[PDB]
Amino acid sequence: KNIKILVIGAGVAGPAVCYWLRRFGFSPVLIEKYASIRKGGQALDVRGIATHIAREMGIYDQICEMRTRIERGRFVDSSGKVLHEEQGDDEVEILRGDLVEILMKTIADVPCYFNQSIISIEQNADNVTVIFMDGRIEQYDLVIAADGIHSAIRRMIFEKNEYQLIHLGAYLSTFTIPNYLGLSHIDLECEANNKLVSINSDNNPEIARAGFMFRSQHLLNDIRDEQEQKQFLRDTFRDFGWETQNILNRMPESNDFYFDAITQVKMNSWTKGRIALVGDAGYCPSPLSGQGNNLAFVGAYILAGELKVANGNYTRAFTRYNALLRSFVDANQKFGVWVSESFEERSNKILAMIKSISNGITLPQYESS
Ligand SMILES: Cc1cc2nc3c(=O)[nH]c(=O)nc-3n(C[C@H](O)[C@H](O)[C@H](O)COP(=O)(O)OP(=O)(O)OC[C@H]3O[C@@H](n4cnc5c(N)ncnc54)[C@H](O)[C@@H]3O)c2cc1C
Repeated sequence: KNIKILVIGAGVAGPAVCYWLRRFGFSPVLIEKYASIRKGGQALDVRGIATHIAREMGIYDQICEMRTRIERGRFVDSSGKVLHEEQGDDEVEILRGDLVEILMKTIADVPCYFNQSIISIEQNADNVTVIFMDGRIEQYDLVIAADGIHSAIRRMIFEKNEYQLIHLGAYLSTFTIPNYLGLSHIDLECEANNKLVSINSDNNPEIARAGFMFRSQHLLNDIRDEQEQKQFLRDTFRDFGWETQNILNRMPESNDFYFDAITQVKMNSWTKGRIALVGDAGYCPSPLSGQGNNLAFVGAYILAGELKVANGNYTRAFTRYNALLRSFVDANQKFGVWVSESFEERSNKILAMIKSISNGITLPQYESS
């Protein structure tokens, strides 16, 4: 309760760790770079032991409310003809925006500052110094980075040899546009030239959430520039046909637009000194893994937990934090790489794989003494 803690960014894991920290007696603070939380995103499956975690946060019922209601989908060709349609445990498929908002609804007690960015971070035995972009300066006992795959807190506190970012050779994009098709609870996707386009409707009938997935070795100079992301999207899907151009034209007005390149972070240690990485920052499995959503839950839970049992000793708390998840992250990260290799109903062999990897770790209770 005494120690001053800082959580950076509102993700899944970012808000998740805050709630577990607050519930365990701590009083942390959450800061965010964007003016408000970013709700935009695709549907994500909460599964494995993460479903257990969702319940004890009391948000499981809210998740089942916002779960994907989409009834059907069919795989279109370039011309619109239908090649294939709709064919082929406690877990839920829910838009991360709903999940994030549900997570943000839980931590509402916890202070959250948006429009806050860290231009500098320093560390010694006594404290952790932070320099905000607005010029404000503060020192915390511990700092947890929710930044994710591209985390700046990782590059600042770590050198090049300590961690490595692995590129799985594919990109991903999604965003919300008004529905020109007018379809409701339907999903249309066409796979051509190792590229995929996905446009669908959901509980909100007005808007259709589009998406783009293509396998490429191309490297943007700066991956944080949206227009380079957007321009790169057009260049790749130029000549693709079908509904491509009609989607790209309604793109510019989408506020939730998200672009990135599938990658997974490999690090020996997820914590250095008084600073620790959570979520995609340290262990990110990447989108193709599909379990990237869950690692935030398992990580934010064990992180906050190990710090409480530490009784003030953070070094040991972080060492037990690293040791436990590496077994889980390893088996998990390798799944995302395996699916990254690929791209009948015998193919259900992969479904059995996920159920094995998702449940593959044992959570210390931390609740029951
Ligand atoms: C908007 C968005 C959309 C996504 N869509 C998909 C998807 O469609 N499919 C998929 O497989 N995965 C997607 N992901 C990745 C996936 O959701 C995460 O890997 C997973 O949920 C774990 O989240 P996290 O804890 O790493 O936080 P993340 O989801 O990585 O979010 C990090 C948050 O921290 C904030 N932040 C980042 N950098 C800084 C900084 N320097 N200073 C302050 N704040 C910062 C950002 O506002 C961001 O909301 C998305 C992530 C985001 C942020």
